[PDB]
Amino acid sequence: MEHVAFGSEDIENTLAKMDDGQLDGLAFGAIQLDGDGNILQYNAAEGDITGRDPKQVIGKNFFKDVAPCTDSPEFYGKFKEGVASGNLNTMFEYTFDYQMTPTKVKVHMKKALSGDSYWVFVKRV
Ligand SMILES: *C(=O)/C=C/c1ccc(O)cc1
Repeated sequence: MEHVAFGSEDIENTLAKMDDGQLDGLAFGAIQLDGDGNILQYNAAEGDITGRDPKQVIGKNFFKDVAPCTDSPEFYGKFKEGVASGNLNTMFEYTFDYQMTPTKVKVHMKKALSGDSYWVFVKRV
């Protein structure tokens, strides 16, 4: 594995510029989105939680295409407010339920260190 804990205070420094292969070594799901919600990175742990194939979802829009159940004030709303402000660091539980067995997760969205990039970290609860 890669030795990084969900919710660590400096997680954006540790994961910075991690390539796809190292991201697959994390204990929790990790998605990287651009400012519009398009998927830039998506690791194996997340695919194990949600059933999505990490290589097929890259390039899709998370909120419009892959995860409509997050198209809501409580998830996408928080994401888009953080993007617009250039600051994002929010943790909350949520239920993923689009075309899947409803799965309760803890979500941590945090602005990446690099440019037009935002992390969505996920673990089961
Ligand atoms: C609800 O539509 C959520 C769907 C979803 C969440 C997270 C993923 O990695 C994939 C699909």
